[PDB]
Amino acid sequence: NSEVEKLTKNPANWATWGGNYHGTRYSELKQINTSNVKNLQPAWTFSTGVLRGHEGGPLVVNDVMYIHTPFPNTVYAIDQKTQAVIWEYTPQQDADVTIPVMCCDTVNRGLAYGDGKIFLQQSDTVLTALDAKTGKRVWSVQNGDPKLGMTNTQAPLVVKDKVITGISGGEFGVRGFLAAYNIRTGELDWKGYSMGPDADTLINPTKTTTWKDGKVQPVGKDSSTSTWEGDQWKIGGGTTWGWYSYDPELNLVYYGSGNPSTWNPAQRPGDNKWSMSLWARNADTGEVKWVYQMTPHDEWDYDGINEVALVDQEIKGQMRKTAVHFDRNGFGYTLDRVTGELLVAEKFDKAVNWASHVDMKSGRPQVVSQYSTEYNGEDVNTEGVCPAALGSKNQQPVSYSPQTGYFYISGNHVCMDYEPFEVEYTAGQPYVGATLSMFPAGKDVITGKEDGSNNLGQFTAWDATTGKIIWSNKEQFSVWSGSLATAGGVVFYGTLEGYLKAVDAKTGKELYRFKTPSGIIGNVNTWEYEGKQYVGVLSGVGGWSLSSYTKLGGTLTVFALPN
Ligand SMILES: O=C(O)c1cc(C(=O)O)c2c(n1)C(=O)C(=O)c1cc(C(=O)O)[nH]c1-2
Ligand SMILES: [La+3]
Ligand code: NA
Repeated sequence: NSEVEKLTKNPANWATWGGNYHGTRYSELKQINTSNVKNLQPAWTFSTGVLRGHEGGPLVVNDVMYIHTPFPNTVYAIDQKTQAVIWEYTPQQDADVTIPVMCCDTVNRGLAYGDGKIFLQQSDTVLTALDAKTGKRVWSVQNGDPKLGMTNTQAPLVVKDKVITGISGGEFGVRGFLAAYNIRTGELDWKGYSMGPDADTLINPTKTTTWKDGKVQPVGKDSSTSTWEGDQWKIGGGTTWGWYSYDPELNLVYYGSGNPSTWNPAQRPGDNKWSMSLWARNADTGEVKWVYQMTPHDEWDYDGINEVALVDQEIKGQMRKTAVHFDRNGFGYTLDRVTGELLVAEKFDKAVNWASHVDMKSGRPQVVSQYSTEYNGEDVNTEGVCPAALGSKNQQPVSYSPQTGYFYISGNHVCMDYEPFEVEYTAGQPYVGATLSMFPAGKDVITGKEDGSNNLGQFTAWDATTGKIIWSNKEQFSVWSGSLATAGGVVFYGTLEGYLKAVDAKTGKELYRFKTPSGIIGNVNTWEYEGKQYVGVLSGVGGWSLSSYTKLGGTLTVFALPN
């Protein structure tokens, strides 16, 4: 959408979930910098009036602040002059049908803006367009069916004249899709499934490519169903509950697909394509430009849905248009975002042990049999797999600084025992089939050696041109918030104890901290109002001893330098 694109070029706004379409969560604002961020203070606060996890972050457009909540997903438009609500919208949702099928708290990743409207993807899968000035509903469409186990937790994305939204339900046998709705009417324009025949997936057998035998090659016929046994793909997962990015020059939307449904791999032989994959789709038609499967035949629920950040960077002496993705499976991937060529794939937490490496010719991770839950078998405990199913990074999106050339990862440092067992599908019921327990990785993030630690989180700086950790800071709990990098040389993020922290973008040294009321699982965003830069974050623990550090919450804290 060229209007949204124009809005994102004004640093005073934060007009999409990721600040810009490329998803780098980097702000050119530099009023707050390494010299003065120690002088930051809370400026004002706002309770959302709702409890449970507060993911996502504020969306600021032309001085109006828009904030969202977990179920029932009330939306507020806030006037920064009076710090009062301009309008609010609370959808009517059936709690008894929607809550039981939410796998991982009642969270909502946030809003989109476009064509004078705010777009809210509701938990019950109703996608609703609101007038941005009045908050009155313009249109809405039921994007899924919670009676089949479908929910929505992710943020929509405005792209050209469409609103892009996905689906959740990889633990309920939902077949994942990405859908595009007309921005003005809500009519469905295209729908791209993650698996099934080409008319469903919008894969072109001679034009859609993948990485194979060391080169970009057409995907061929029956690329998906030939990797599934029989009809298992009809309930086969690959859901789409992560973040979406967009390259306007290429007109490509990028995203990841989740786990292949049941957590018992022996029950579903085959690569299970295209679960656990990265995708580039034509924004106008949905046609897949390229797809890359990171985790064939998943055995651990390492959902491939984490964001795909788009950056131009030098690799082997040449400027490349890349896509960078820090997967649940603990590998940080760099691809050519035009062709889908695989460039870099290295572990961003050296505790990771389920695979030795990613084979660069075949593109497939080489599974280490001791940590294979299928190898050890049904009803046998696989012990000490790293990472835990919740991954080395979960939903919390990364930031990128062009000043340093580093990505900043809000990381998990958690391993697990995992025991699969055979399960049967019933629509509306869970379709899992594994028993897990988790514990601290207990190994150094950089060397991989046992270290006597018990930290559950890492905050890690990563060079995606070589695939190397630059520095990493231990955090006592997993880091579940989306960071922010700025032209002031600082990186912001939130902790589960509720601290908003600022660190030096180059070195990782801490420069500021403040205890907000509840653990932060949202995104730290920044904007400018009447010439002053503000930094905003939601607090409210949820998603996924911590309970002695934080209780449930739901507040916004806005920080600024004092006057
Ligand atoms: O397979 C799915 O469809 C689906 C959805 C979600 C979701 O919608 O929040 C999560 C997961 N899977 C998942 O595996 C996971 O670890 C997870 C963590 C969280 C969270 O917000 O903290 N959501 C989800
Ligand atoms: La999942
Ligand atoms: Na195909």
